Amino acid sequence: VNSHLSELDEDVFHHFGFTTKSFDFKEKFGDVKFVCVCGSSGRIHNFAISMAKLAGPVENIAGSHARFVLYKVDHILFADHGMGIPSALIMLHEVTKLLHYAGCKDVLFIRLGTSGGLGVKPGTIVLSDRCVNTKLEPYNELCILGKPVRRQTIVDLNTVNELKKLSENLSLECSVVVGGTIAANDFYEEQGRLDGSICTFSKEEKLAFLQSAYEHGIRNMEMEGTAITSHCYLTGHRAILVCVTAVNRLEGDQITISTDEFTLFAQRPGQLVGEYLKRNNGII
Amino acid sequence: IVNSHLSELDEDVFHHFGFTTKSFDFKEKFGDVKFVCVCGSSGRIHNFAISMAKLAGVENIAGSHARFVLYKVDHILFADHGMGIPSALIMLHEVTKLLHYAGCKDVLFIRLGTSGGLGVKPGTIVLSDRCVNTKLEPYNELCILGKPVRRQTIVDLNTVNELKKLSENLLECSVVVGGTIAANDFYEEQGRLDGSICTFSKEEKLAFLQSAYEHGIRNMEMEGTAITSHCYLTGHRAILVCVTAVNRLEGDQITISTDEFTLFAQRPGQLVGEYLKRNNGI
Ligand SMILES: Cc1c[nH]c(=O)[nH]c1=O
Ligand SMILES: Cc1c[nH]c(=O)[nH]c1=O
Repeated sequence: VNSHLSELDEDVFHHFGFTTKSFDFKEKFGDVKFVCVCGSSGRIHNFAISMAKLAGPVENIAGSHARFVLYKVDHILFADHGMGIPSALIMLHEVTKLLHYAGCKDVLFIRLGTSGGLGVKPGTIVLSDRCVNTKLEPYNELCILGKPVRRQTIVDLNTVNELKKLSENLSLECSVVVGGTIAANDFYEEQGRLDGSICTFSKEEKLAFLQSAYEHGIRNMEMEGTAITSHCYLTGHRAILVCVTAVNRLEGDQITISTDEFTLFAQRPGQLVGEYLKRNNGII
Repeated sequence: IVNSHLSELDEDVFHHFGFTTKSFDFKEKFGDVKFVCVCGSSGRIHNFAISMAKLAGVENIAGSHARFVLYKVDHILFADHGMGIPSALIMLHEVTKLLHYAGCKDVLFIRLGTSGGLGVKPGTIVLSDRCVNTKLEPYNELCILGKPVRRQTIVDLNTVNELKKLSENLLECSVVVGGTIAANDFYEEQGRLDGSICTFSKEEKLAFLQSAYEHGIRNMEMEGTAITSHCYLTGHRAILVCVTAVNRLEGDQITISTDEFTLFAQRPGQLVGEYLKRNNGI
């Protein structure tokens, strides 16, 4: 626990647009044991109402001019985190502080994102069994006061296993695969795309990178994994990634699937996790 | 200077903007663009476009379910970039590809963001004369194909000088020209003690922020090094015009009200808007 939080009479959650004085956190959020997050505010809101209908209109808890949205259904908190580790870390710091003030222990963070697939069919759900950087290292890197810091990523494998076994008892119109996940600090160059505004490498060099990743167990590629699975473990919580793929990066770079098909693909992680939450006291 | 792989594509999908090269006639529709104004909020960047439009003589060009928004007022483009370098780089890659397809050359990018101030009053407009990382290095760091890559940051100092002179002829707040730190986190990397995790003392914190100030740093945000390194590499120009919402030499919390934050956040727009008016922006 950060000692300095006690010094504050009031703690302002700038990006969520509320403070500790806005409501009683223990009474408001104390029952929360699941936190579901994704890059889109619209999609996470769409997953939220889905859970609410299963449980029994979901209203935004966050402020009007806030950067992020915040929803609650029974023991589940819903929030968006934008794109990239820095933005995710903003969400992570303020949500985990929220859990602290609320008296929430051993909460499971679940990221429901989209990703580029490696050697898998588009629309495939990938359960990360590890989150690594572009060098396939199981760490998130930070620079604190100008000093280099590394924090190892820890995926909740027991929950991953339960999710995999659940998918076998379900009839989802897609595959559920357990495999590693690369987090990158860019959508184009760092992910080895050839169709960025800048490209300093060849197709051959690209495939050598992606193929090597695939043969190392990597099945998808996104932009927040290493932050989430490092931060939560360090704050006494658990984290998993449940991401659908929108393209097979071993074949292409472009997102060629239609807007409708993408929406349907993006809704697939919610199908699995939503059933998981229903069966694991996420909702009543 | 030009990524050759682009020509190999029959159609280019701007995934995060929700359109393609077959959506419009890029040379015809955007060929005139000489300005691109960006910030982290879609709501704010739209309002600034609305303010520019009324000043000129706004509808979203981006897709309905797209990550970013896109507006165009005369020779100016408007788009959001979310928060942080990776999010900015997504905006930067797809916008600069748009410009490439449109035949736009030597475009000035203008980031109108918010920031934490150093040694300056809250509400101060800081004109970046340099953008550096947390180690005060004028570079953006990337890991491309698992390999370390460094790209130097270059601010359009000529435009910066002109902006300062313009502000002197307009401005209740101060307009300061100083260095700007880009950080990959709002809390720990920015030396805040009020994050969920804190591994340093205030003595080490003060030493860090004070040693930044005396090095000419006046504010701190999260996208600078990305923008001022990417645009130069793509043959374009970039500046940062960011308001401060707190004096980090005094505290970490954003204690000002939402209304006051909104007023502060609209201040860069006020200065930039006039500049654009007097430099054939509208
Ligand atoms: C489809 C996709 C989503 N997010 C990523 O980071 N990469 C991708 O390829
Ligand atoms: C107010 C503020 C905005 N953006 C930042 O990156 N830091 C800050 O302190």
